[PDB]
Amino acid sequence: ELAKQELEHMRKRLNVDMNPLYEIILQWDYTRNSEYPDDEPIGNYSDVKDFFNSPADYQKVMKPLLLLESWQGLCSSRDREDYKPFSIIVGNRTAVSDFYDVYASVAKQVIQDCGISESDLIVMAYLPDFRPDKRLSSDDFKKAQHTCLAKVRTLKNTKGGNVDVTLRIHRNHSFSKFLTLRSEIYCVKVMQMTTIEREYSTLEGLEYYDLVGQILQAKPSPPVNVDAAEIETVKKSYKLNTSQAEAIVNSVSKEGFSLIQGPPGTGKTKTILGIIGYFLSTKNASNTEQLLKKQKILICAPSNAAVDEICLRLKSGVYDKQGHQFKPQLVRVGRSDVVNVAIKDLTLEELVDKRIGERNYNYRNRDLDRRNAQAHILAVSDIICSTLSGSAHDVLATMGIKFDTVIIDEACQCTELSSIIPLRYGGKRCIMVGDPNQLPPTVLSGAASNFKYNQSLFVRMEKNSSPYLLDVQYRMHPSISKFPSSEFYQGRLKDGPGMDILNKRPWHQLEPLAPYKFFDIISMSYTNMEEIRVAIELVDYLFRKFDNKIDFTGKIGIISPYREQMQKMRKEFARYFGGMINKSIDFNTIDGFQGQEKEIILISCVRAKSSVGFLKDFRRMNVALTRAKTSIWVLGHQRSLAKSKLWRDLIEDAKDRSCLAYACSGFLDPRNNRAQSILRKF
Ligand SMILES: Nc1ncnc2c1ncn2[C@@H]1O[C@H](COP(=O)(O)OP(=O)(O)O)[C@@H](O)[C@H]1O
Ligand SMILES: [Mg+2]
Repeated sequence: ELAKQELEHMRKRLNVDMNPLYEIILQWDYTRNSEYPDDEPIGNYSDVKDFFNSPADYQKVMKPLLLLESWQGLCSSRDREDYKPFSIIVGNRTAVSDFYDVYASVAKQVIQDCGISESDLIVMAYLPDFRPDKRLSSDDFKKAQHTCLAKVRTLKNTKGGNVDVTLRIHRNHSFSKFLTLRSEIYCVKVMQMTTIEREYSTLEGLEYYDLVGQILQAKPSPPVNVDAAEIETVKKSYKLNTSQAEAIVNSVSKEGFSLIQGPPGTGKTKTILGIIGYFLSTKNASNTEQLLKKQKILICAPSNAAVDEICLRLKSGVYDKQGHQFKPQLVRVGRSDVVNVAIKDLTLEELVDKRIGERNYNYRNRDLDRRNAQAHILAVSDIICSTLSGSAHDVLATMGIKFDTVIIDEACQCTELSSIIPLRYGGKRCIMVGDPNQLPPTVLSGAASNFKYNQSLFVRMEKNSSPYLLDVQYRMHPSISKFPSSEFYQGRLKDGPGMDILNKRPWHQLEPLAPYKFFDIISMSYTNMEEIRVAIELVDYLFRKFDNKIDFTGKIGIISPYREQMQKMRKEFARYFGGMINKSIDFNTIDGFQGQEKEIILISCVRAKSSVGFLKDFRRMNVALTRAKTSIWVLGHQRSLAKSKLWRDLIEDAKDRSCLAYACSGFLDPRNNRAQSILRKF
């Protein structure tokens, strides 16, 4: 009929009560030494299921895991973050629901120096025997008998450079006996609560989300049928390959979820730029004038860096279905992490500054002018970019706009609740673009990740549906892409034209500095010195032969599965080469290197159980083998690796392709008889 319940469900999704969240957290014990926030039985926790039966089912599983990760956030800040303590003078209190709101005062300089805002959780402690003689730290709070968590509710600047604070605590907490009028109470920040609150909102409002069924069942919509001519038109107009054009036309033509799988270097972000232009132009091509809200598209990614990349790439405009550029109005919601004038000029705050000028350089007017400008800028916008978390910001929630279409880049690098946040504005189409063949996003709680909390929604949906695959890679030399294609993509991942020309390098003319080589080191620990020695000797040969012609600054990375090996690798490289290699070689584990790439990569394999185990090894090998563009030198002991199918496949593939070399310390030295004798007899 007439579904005014859309407005009612919108209202529910945007006004979830946070009090139940703080009913839990404000009864936690900051001093608790545990992986878990309380002593409830471990069986209250369970794995993220592949398939959920209802919103209540989802909430039963997911809420403990969200709170577990939040607990670990408290512990990590307590045990590492060295937040700076301060003190307050207590005033009156007011009972509200299951809470006390406690009023206090503190100097503005202290609020600034200690970085306190209305988003923060703090901890209070009673430390009557403290003397200013000593420096106070969060260790003093961790060891204190009497502590109490408090949520900063309100901060109001007063006349004398002071601030009126409202702190919220739990009614039940015995610490209120210390909060007598005019008492001095010591405090330290625990953590910012914004990210948690937004995820909790999504979790608890889930039943009202338009796409709740597809979420619970992790079931994207079925493909519809699309015109071949339309795909050809998009291919030509957007300068895309076939797989990219198919992914755009199919995913925009249907409602609900679509998954676009992009291996390394296959144009995930480029395809999103095509989605934006194609969506906006086909939507713009659908007795007094009616007033309509302007269609928008909401574009998100997990991190500030990924959002800024999209923003930067949109500044060259987007294109309509006929290939003509147009310049839609773009707003970046949320300040970025980095400083970039290109990104700054797109942020809502700067667009407001430019819209209102120096008129208010009187405070009533300044705030009003800013709010009117904000409303105008958002109303006339075509594209809103934000992080997933930032999509929940007040500035979007107060626009009165349905974002029926949401696009998510880097969609495998977020927890599930995070990917759902932007769907709260009536999301009926969600196109998620990601690479599932990488390590899952890092979470602080190992216990939570053992329950699969570290799994994206994309990955859960991939179990039930085949994504649109982007099948041409534009980064790696063909000798480097060959085995990843055959081993992980059925040989169907192609190279862009001229990958051999683009990635040809001068050292490729000197064996064994080839584009692709497995070095079988002829020689239950997690380190191997002989692999380090061979890595050093390869890089030394490279440098001796080429560093009077080529600047190796930023060109090399050395990775391994194991941190023990990389500690030893860095130590030996530092001893042998001294400070001269700092700017040339980055050292990390495979896991730590996931978002990085280099012209030259050396892998120290060291050595090679379950399905969870095989999955982590599959992801690590996908990552390791795609980090290099021009040269990848894989160092290992064949017998110590061949118990893994992945490594045995890699080694036998390399033999088949004549890309296996025998190595040992001294093998590049013709005068080293001891080494040439080891080699010769082989
Ligand atoms: N269809 C294409 N034709 C030519 N180059 C392409 C194509 N698609 C992607 N590329 C190139 O691939 C590289 C990575 O593109 P990008 O959109 O950053 O991919 P990803 O987001 O998947 O890392 C860029 O150099 C881009 O120009
Ligand atoms: Mg990208």
